[PDB]
Amino acid sequence: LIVTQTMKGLDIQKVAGTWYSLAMAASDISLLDAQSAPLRVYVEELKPTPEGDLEILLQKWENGECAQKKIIAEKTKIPAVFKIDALNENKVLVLDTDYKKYLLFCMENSAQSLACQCLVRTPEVDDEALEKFDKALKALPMHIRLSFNPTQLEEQCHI
Amino acid sequence: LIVTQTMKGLDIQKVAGTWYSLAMAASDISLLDAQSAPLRVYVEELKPTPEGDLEILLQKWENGECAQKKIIAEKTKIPAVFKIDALNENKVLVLDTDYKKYLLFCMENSAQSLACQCLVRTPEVDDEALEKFDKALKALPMHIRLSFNPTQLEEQCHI
Ligand SMILES: CCCCNc1ccc(C(=O)OCCN(C)C)cc1
Ligand SMILES: CCCCNc1ccc(C(=O)OCCN(C)C)cc1
Repeated sequence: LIVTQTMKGLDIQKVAGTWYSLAMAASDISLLDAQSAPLRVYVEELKPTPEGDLEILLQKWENGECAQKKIIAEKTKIPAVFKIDALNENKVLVLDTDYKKYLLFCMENSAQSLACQCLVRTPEVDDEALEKFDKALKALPMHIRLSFNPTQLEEQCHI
Repeated sequence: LIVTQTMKGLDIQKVAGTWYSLAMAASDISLLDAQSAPLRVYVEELKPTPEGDLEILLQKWENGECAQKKIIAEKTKIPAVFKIDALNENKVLVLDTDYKKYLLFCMENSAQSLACQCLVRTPEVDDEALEKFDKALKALPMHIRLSFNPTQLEEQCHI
């Protein structure tokens, strides 16, 4: 209920597969500043379950190393909106996707912390996907933005 | 010779005084990511010498603490262009300023490392100064952008 762009007509099954975290942004610098910042997460693959939950594979820098992680985001009554079981509840929103090239999502908590990423299908700089991302962000109050080049995208934890 | 926007008609004497580093961007993430990143520098005051050199007072996080620093940027034959005596030579460029509200500058080295800041006169979020900054940046290949809120701007090293 900060983010108010969601994608109409979302077919979750078609976001399945390989993704690249091409750009990220967050509402506070410390959500992304360091390599082990809480929301510095690199997406690897999306696996929707037949029941419509979303399994997420990614990487994080945690213990001085690049570690694998698996998250499950459970479906809500809103197709573009999912829920992650954390200590405090955390909504995931799909803002926009064309399935075959890019996907924009944000994660936020119910009571002013927010992070969004531009996911792309391949290790290339997609200018217009980043345009769509920047348009979606201009509303939101972001204070850090990160972008990765094709070299880093082919590296674990984008080193 | 990456940055090709400079300000025509620059009167260096009139940038004198109090500035706030409202936003920064850099060509590589590690130039700004951590609190002690090499180019995470917060500008405090500009002091042009009568001879047209530029003294710069600022703060940096260095030794686990917010430390004062003084730099002098020496004039060149180009009024919007200055030079800092480092190990390797480092050009400072004034892209644009209206003297009384904002100033945009970049620093770069002669052989693909680059950082730019939006300096403002007061601890307020100046939307159009940030617009001008974002327009100036769209050309350049930046990969990290940081923005500070009025609270942090009134704090040493923007904590
Ligand atoms: C279309 C859905 C893409 C969403 N991908 C996501 C990626 C990461 C997260 C997420 O919550 O990661 C941060 C928590 N880590 C540190 C345990 C949540 C969703
Ligand atoms: C209009 C001129 C404003 C320029 N202000 C500047 C601020 C900082 C620097 C600069 O070089 O700072 C980084 C080097 N530190 C870590 C020793 C260079 C110029």
